Amino acid sequence: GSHMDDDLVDAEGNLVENGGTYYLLPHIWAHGGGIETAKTGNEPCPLTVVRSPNEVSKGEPIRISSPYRIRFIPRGSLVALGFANPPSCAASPWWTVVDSPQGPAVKLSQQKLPEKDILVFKFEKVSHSNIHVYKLLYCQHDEEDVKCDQYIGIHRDRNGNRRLVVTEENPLELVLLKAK
Amino acid sequence: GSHMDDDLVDAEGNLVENGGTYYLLPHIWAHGGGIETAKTGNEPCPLTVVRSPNEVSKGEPIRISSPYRIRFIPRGSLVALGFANPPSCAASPWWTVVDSPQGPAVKLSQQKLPEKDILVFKFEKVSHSNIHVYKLLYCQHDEEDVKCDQYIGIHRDRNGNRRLVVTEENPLELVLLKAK
Ligand SMILES: [Cl-]
Ligand SMILES: [Cl-]
Repeated sequence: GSHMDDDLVDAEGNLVENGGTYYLLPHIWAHGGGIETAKTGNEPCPLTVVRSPNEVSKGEPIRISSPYRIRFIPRGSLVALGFANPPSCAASPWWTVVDSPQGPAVKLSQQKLPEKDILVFKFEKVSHSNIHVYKLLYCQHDEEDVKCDQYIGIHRDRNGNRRLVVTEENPLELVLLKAK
Repeated sequence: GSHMDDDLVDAEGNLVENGGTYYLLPHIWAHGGGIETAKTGNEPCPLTVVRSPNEVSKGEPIRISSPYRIRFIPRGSLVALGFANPPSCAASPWWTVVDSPQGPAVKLSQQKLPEKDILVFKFEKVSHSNIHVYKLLYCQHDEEDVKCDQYIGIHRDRNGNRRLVVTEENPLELVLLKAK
């Protein structure tokens, strides 16, 4: 069963488009907003991917991209995630996971990255009727194959920056909203 | 060693207030939403305490009451738990653990319960970080010196209801969010 039911769908009931721009909206009980950036510690600019604490904000427009020449994004297929309008200090728009003092965290980079470093995300369906909710998987470089066994979660820090990090116990759930 | 945090702490890091309203929510977002009622079996009304399946819902406002003439709830203290807005058919807002073929379950009652029947709950703190997480125990005691080890957990029934029951499966690990 291939199924059209396998492609990602946005909050409006429309197929998620490769290269399209979307807002990533946490689907959990804690109030807040979409995903955006923030400057933490060292960083000379916002290189830390975080969930907005503001509730009226849908966060930053984000591109969901598959290198392959497909119009729609199938679940379980690898994708790169990035900001369509990243901080002037970021080399590229793409998110990447780097081990931080607090553990594997989602950040932007000041140096261009190879394909293998950005194609590390995958959306996993959470069963709901009428709506489409997903969990976000992270898949390190298991050499040549792929290996999605870790999820992305939120780790509130000292200042209250809701940082996106790799979590083994508490994954985020998200809905995708087409950024017009 | 002491340090106030030997009084129950809410989600916002502030001490829990006796007789105040709170939302009992899962530390793990994917587990669902807040606590509410459901009509199960031959119940003529919502007398079964359950966790909401909607991850985004905070559920029912719940009052945490200590039987003492105090303002803040001391850890290790017995508390009564009740819905501030209970179903009309309910004699009182207070939860009680009633035995049943499936085992002991958390229910509301159409008849008034004696203090000894509602003063049976205790919150047990599981460590980690700054956000306080607590397991929930059912304790039927009096004059000893032993750690109560009967926890309340989730058991999903044939119809999907996520019933709160005394069990070792799906132990509840809650955060207490102050309502308003
Ligand atoms: Cl959050
Ligand atoms: Cl839980």
